[PDB]
Amino acid sequence: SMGFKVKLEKRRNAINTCLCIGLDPDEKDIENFMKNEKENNYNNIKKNLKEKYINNVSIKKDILLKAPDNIIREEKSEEFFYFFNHFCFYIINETNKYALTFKMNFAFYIPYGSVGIDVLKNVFDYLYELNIPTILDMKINDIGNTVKNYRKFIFEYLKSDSCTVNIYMGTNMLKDICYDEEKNKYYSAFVLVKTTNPDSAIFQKNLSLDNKQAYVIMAQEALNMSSYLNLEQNNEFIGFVVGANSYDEMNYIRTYFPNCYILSPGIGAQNGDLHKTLTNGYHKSYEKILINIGRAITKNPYPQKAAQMYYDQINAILKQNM
Amino acid sequence: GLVPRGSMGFKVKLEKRRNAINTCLCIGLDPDEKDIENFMKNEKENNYNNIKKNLKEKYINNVSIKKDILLKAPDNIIREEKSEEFFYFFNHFCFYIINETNKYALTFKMNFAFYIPYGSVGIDVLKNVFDYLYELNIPTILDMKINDIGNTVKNYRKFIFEYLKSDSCTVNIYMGTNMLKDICYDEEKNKYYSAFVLVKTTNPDSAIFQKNLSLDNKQAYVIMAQEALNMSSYLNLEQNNEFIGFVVGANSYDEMNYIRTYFPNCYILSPGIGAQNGDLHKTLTNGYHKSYEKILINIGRAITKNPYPQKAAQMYYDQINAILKQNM
Ligand SMILES: Nc1c(F)c(=O)[nH]c(=O)n1[C@@H]1O[C@H](COP(=O)(O)O)[C@@H](O)[C@H]1O
Ligand SMILES: Nc1c(F)c(=O)[nH]c(=O)n1[C@@H]1O[C@H](COP(=O)(O)O)[C@@H](O)[C@H]1O
Repeated sequence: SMGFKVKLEKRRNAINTCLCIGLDPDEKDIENFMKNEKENNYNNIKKNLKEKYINNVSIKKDILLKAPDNIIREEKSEEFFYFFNHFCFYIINETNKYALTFKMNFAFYIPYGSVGIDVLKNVFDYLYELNIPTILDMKINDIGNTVKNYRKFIFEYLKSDSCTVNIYMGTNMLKDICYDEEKNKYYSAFVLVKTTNPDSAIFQKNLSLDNKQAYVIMAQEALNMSSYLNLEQNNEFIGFVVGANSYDEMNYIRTYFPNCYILSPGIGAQNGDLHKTLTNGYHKSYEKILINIGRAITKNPYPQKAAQMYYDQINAILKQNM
Repeated sequence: GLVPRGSMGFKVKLEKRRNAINTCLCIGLDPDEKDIENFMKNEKENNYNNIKKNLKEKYINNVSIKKDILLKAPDNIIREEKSEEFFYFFNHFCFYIINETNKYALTFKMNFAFYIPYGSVGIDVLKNVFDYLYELNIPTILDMKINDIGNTVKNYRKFIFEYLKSDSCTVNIYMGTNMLKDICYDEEKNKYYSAFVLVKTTNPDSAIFQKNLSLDNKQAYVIMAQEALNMSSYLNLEQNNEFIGFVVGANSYDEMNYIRTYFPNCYILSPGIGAQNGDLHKTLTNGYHKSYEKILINIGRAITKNPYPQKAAQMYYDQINAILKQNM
């Protein structure tokens, strides 16, 4: 209805942050949650069961509402599903008051087969009920006919607000990701521009055209396609993934595309510098500089307090910049 | 001298299959919603001829997910298992294509995008398709074009190579070539795996980055091919009977010629024949290698949307083989 641009602006006004909470639970995370709950009389699962919107998830809700001691003896084949989903609900419940957006990386939800995709659907359902803007980090790329399937999965099935896209194959893929001609629907995406892996320079900086590094060429082509699609008129956008640890490029991108939406992962687990990243990418509409924090919250044993201190530190830095 | 099904590296598996059936046809299995619905319609209209044939195949008993449902009478599904109907007809469409066409296929390539848009149900189908192909011992590619940082991509490695037991996958290395360390190698288990990295793709605007970007008069696609091979060497893949090869579009005749000229012994996967209208003669000629498992020609919709996929697959197999014989 409102469109992602508007969702972001309105939630920014309500919670006054640009923290994007990453929800990438790994097998160890799920196993640790199960073990801790088991040894703590399921105190967090019990809290989960008291939240109202658990009642609105799509898949196997009745299983999720069962008492953990009954799951383990009467629905044991659903034990992994139940604890994985409950870990996600627990992180969301503990941290959502500090989050402008949640980003879920698809890779974490696929490796067990179908079960994690049901979890992923329920996570999207839950965030939707909470009116929290969402990003599916799936780095999708293919030819037009094929990518329409991702459009359906991400924007119709999950009802995500946005996704990440790798446009190395070409930009025209965005016509079949960010736009549905038959339905007249428009969607938002962040394209990979400068990534956090240690060898990201190999293609992103070392290749060039004219006198511009590849990452600039790619940012500019993504913006040309946004214009072509008239996304911003429809309250949607194509934005950029720029690594936290990539200060020069962040500085360059914010200077040269002054009003672009940036998503910046790499603080916490990957050691990026929060002050420098937020200052180089700063915009007064700070929804345009999403600071993603995943593992530094999810692998923190006190995730509410972890999210709070990122929120508070972001706030202090936002204030310094103005 | 004999190695059992599943106990050899992908280089050896491809080589043996290529010796067996003498082709480089790669059949693509990309079932769309219309395909599944049309299969269900056609089977309902013909008393489920093809499903009953799937049900007599021995290896259907060896698939992992919901065998109880898959092995039911189709009229029982429709009347008593309404919520499993889509799963059943989707999975049976895939088994039908496999059953009708496998004798002509050097490899099957499944594009992950077609298996995700309904949520979990298609991933169960996909897992059964991979289990089925593993039992048939047909070489497999999962076309997922994966890319992420190392910690995250490990999860795709587990899905593709442990859960699906795929032989290979497609990979976009624009983020960096170091992700390959976490895709083609598992340091915990000391296992090696094969992949095809995107080099030149078939989309109409593929030149915009792959050709326009360059370093010192070498275009991006050449740099990216070299970097991938550099990483294959470092990882010792070919000494472990695995490889990193290249996706080069059927319609990219000059780039195919360049790649085969400059990397004489590389493995090439080439989509774009059939529905995308690539030139098969030109593609095969420019990509030719006498070990023709090194020039896989993928055909998807031209087979899977034909009402007689066995005959369509035979026609492409025969056309390819005729062009292979011309080269020699
Ligand atoms: N999409 C990403 C990029 F393009 C990138 O350049 N670097 C990234 O880390 N991510 C993702 O951002 C998240 C980083 O999570 P955390 O380190 O735990 O805080 C993971 O989902 C990564 O896969
Ligand atoms: N992986 C691909 C590439 F890198 C590429 O450059 N072009 C492609 O078509 N594919 C895939 O190859 C198949 C083409 O299928 P068919 O057209 O029905 O014969 C689909 O899965 C495509 O997504």
